Amino acid sequence: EPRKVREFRRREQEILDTALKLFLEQGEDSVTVEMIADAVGIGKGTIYKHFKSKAEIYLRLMLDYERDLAALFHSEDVARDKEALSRAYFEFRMRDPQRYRLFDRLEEKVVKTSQVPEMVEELHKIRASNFERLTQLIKERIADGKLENVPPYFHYCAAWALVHGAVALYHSPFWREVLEDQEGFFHFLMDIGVRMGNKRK
Amino acid sequence: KVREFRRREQEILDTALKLFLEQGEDSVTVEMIADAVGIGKGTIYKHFKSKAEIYLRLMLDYERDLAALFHSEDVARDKEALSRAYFEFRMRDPQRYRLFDRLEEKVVKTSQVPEMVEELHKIRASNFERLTQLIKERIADGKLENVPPYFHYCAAWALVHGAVALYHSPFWREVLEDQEGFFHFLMDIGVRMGNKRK
Amino acid sequence: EPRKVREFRRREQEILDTALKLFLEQGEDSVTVEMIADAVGIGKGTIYKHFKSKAEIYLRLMLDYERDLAALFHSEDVARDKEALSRAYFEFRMRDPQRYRLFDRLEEKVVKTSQVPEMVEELHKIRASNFERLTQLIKERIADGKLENVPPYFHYCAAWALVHGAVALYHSPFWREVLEDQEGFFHFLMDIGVRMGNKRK
Amino acid sequence: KVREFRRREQEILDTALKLFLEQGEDSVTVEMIADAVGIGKGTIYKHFKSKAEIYLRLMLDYERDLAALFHSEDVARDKEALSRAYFEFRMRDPQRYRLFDRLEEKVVKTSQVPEMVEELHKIRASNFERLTQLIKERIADGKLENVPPYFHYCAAWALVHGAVALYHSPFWREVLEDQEGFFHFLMDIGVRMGNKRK
Amino acid sequence: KVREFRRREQEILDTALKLFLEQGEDSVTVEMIADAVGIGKGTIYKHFKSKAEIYLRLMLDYERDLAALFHSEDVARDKEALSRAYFEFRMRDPQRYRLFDRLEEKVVKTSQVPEMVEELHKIRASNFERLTQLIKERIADGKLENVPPYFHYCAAWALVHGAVALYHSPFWREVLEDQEGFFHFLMDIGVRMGNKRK
Amino acid sequence: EPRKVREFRRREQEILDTALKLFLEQGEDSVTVEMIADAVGIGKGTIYKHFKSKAEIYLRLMLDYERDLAALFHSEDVARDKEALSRAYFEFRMRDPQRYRLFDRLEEKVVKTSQVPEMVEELHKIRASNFERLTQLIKERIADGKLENVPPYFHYCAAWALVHGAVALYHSPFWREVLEDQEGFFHFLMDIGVRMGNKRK
DNA sequence: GACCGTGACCGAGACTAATGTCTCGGTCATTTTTTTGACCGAA
DNA sequence: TTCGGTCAAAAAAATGACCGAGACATTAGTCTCGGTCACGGTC
DNA sequence: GACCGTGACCGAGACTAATGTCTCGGTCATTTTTTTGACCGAA
DNA sequence: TTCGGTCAAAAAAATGACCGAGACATTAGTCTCGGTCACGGTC
Repeated sequence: EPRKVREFRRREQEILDTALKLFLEQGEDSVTVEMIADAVGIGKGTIYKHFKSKAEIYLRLMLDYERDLAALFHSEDVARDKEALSRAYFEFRMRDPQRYRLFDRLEEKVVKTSQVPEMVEELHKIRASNFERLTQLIKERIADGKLENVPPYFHYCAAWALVHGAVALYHSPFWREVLEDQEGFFHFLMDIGVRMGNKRK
Repeated sequence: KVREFRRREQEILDTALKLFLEQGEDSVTVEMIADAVGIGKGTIYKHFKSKAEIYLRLMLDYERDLAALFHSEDVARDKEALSRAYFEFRMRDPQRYRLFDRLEEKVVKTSQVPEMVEELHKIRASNFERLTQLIKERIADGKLENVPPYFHYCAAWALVHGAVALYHSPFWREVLEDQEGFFHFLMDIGVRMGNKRK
Repeated sequence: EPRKVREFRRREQEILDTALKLFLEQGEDSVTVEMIADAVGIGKGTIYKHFKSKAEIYLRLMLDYERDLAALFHSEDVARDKEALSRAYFEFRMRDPQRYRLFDRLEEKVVKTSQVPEMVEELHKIRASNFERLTQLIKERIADGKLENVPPYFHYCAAWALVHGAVALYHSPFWREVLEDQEGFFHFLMDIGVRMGNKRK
Repeated sequence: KVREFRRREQEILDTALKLFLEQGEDSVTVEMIADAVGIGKGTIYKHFKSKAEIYLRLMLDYERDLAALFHSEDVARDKEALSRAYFEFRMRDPQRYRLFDRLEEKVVKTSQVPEMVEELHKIRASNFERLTQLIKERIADGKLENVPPYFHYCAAWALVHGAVALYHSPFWREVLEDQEGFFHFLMDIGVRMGNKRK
Repeated sequence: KVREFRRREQEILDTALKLFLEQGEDSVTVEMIADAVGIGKGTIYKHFKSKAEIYLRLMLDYERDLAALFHSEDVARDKEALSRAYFEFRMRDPQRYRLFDRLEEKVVKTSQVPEMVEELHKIRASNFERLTQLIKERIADGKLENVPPYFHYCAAWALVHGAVALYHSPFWREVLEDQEGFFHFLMDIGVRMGNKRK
Repeated sequence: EPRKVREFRRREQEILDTALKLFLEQGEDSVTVEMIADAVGIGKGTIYKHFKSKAEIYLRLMLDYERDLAALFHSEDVARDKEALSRAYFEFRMRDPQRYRLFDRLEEKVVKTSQVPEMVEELHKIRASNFERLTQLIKERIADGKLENVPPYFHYCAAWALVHGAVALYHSPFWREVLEDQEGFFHFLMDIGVRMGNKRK
């Protein structure tokens, strides 16, 4: 058979790049979803033939956020042994931070609104499921003892606070510019991931 | 007149203190705010002199209690507790910052009193330097990393700025807040400050 | 709480609380109006537009003392335990022996001389009410069987006698300094005044 | 001879006693004294010095009967009898109590005749001595709770002061003038101050 | 539509490349190529009907790669390394070159679409003239032998064709079908040509 | 010397040389044996003496090839100088392309049929011995240092490609019309052939 | 006691008349494959 | 005044398929191969 | 050799006529002390 | 929506201040204190 498997795959890859080049600061509350259709490599048209104003594999682009997560989970690296997972998770999370800003536009218009319920309620469902899957690793970590033997939502909520703090940090009017020209913050990210909710004799 | 006014002013202090810890919502002007202690319209003016300048004086008296809790008079054993008690102050009664978020996004008319706001910003930087100076003391301890410690400032600042949204914006803490083992873990962080490596 | 609540209540309350310890120093002809006003932190026009002359002040003070003794009488409920009630009575009456001896002096000074007939009559009638209240307490004491079974005015007079003699004990030149601040013998007197009338089978 | 002078002195003393009980102490100079006695003016001064000597000799004879009272003769000396007799002698005749209370600050503490004053203080101390001796005699077999003796002293002090001042009240003495059952009540509960379970 | 067109064209080219490399040219036709294509025989027909549309397309693309190879970007271009890349571009995948010569001597005789062949010889002359100017450039500095350029043109074509015949001779093909050492040996000999004997 | 021996020798020689030219003209398949006989013009009974048939053609042509290689092996000079023999061999291999073409035709119809591929194995053994002598005098000159330290078969295949390139170029219907009257092109080819594979100081 | 080189005759790989079968898909037709722009609602 | 999420479709995109030309491969009369008995010369 | 108890006389702490000086601020007046509700603009 | 930041003021709030009553404290004639020479009785 022909690379029609590969052709739909590379549609999703060109769209991994297309939605990206839009959404480096665009979202949906910042760009009209049908005009996001207009805004891309293919016309608005094939974004309603292949898609429905980004939809048919933008639901999947958000699931591909959730999959760069759910495939980190089953990390293709043979190790997938310990904290290297949640570390790379945080690293993934804290990039093109308009990241939580884009999901904040989604929070404005579609998420708890469920304007695409086909996107966001399924997202809520199975991101809670996959949340409990990373939390299942972190149950393997509570088995490791490297992390505390307290509930796992303890450690999760600490991580959510820490990550949202990273995001909102790079939004502070002038209490971020001291940092914004500093990438010793990235060794600090290494130290965050290695040694938060962690062990210390 | 002398201790008359002192009792008056500490009454003012504790009044706004409790009232901004827990008393405020979508609020008509200080005919609701300072009428929380049943006063009137110009009773606000014997008192506070503001139909709606308490829609910043909430923040200003808050910032004054801030100014006070920036005590550099800790006895011994430098804790970073300028930082940690500031974080405590903010997050303890997390509904304190819920009410800050609320009343702010109710009343916030972009840029209130420039004069007060910028003197605030001034001394905020100054007490940021006092905070950073307790960090300088633990740099005298060699206990915190010798960096430009606006690093440390910002890091724990955001550690709590996210505690606010994890407690406010419905996500997962509000699902498992019923069990305040998580606030007990905030407390554990409160007590497990900078433990040496055994 | 509002405006003139504040002005009225603050002025009069601290006026009273100044004149109290002023009299505990010296007395009531020794201490006088201008002393009291100047000792507050304010002046005598607060006074002279609240109370002009000393008799009004004394009557205010004494019916305030009587309202304090009323709150003392108000033993709420629960069988109205009278042991600790008599205890509090003797303490409230004996503490600051300068205070009770001052009111005894003021009886002969302003009351027996009867400066202000109106508030004097008010005190007479409410004293009838308070004598009735203490009589009621004594009646329920005798009903309980603690006290000796006799009329109640017996024990009314006996309690007044013990209180007066005990404040005199903290006013004599002989054993005042031995007992004016000895909490041990103060409580001893309170026990003797609370363990009175008891049955002896 | 000796008995004639003795009875003359006793007549002068009781005459002046009734006078000072009736009239007073300051305006009652020797005028009323020798007007009532009348045996002879110089013949009255054959026996006494003035009003002041008569005051202090009355107090002397009072304390003489008191010293006659204090005694510990019985083998089975159950001290309830001496205790009740002391309570009676203290509380009986409240007019005598008011009298000597006036005479004290009139002539004693002024001490126009100080030898009798120091003898009064002497016999005060001696009555105190026998009282404490009696208290420890009671405590000997365990017949009281363990408290100081001066506790009981000042307790009886307040008791008798209350009694005399109550029967000298402005109004309630009008009610108690005919109440000897109240006196029996006073005696019973004055015998029953501060006791422990057997 | 458009990018769909790119898809079909590129797939058809690579498919026919593989098939022809294995089986020569009379064997391979529209249908082996359509099957390996998978997206059709009309995919072949409606784009490429005959068998030599493919050959002309292929060899003109090959010579366009040869022209991009002969870069005029570097004015002081390393002509020796460019000649190395030329020899490698033409010699690599030798069975590709034997396929090229097979189709060459086929359609030089048949010439299904002669106008494409007129264009081909014209554009070949154009590339050869650029090559010729570059031979003049590398003769001027004194690396090649000072003779007419087309001498070196025919010499390079002969050397590549002979190396291909070597990479299909039944004796030394297996000795040198993948001798990268001998491949670079051939390249350096063809590139160090015309150098004056020191 | 041998009157009759030389007679028969030159008879075979001239007959099969006439044949060589006949098949440079027409070919070896269409032309049969007594065609060669009537071409030469001797008693064809004498023609059939030679070997048997077209086998005569193939056989003695490979024999002439063998005798050329026999002359090519070794010459006479002090140290048996290398450049002269090398250049002469380069020339002769790059000489007379149609001769080599018809020899390829003979090779093809020798191994296609099964008359005598033994002469083909003889060609390969004389090839091997000539290559061995090539390596031998190459190393004789490298005694003082002549060619770089690469294999000898490297230079073998280099000269192979060179000779085939020359022959195929002068066979190419496009450029042969230009270079057919260019012996300067042959001189250039020889300069290329002698200046390859040599070491550099 | 031996042998070179050509005048007298006739039968078969191929050539030249007479025949026969391929090459893949070309020109067709079929289903079909990413590929606009409107076409409606939320905040 | 900020955007939020939906259907029919070309031009040819993906499966075949009668009927196409001019060219190998034999095979009879011969081409032109493929042969000799018999007749001339020398130690 | 000694001494108890009362008829004959006259001079002074206080009482009773005659006078004289306090108590603090009371009823006044002064300045005065936290104490509404409108009265305007921002975003 | 959705709030943001300003002046005159009572009722008496804070300083005095003539003119207030009925009560200690002496002091002359005496109250009534304060005294005796001189005259009666016993070992």
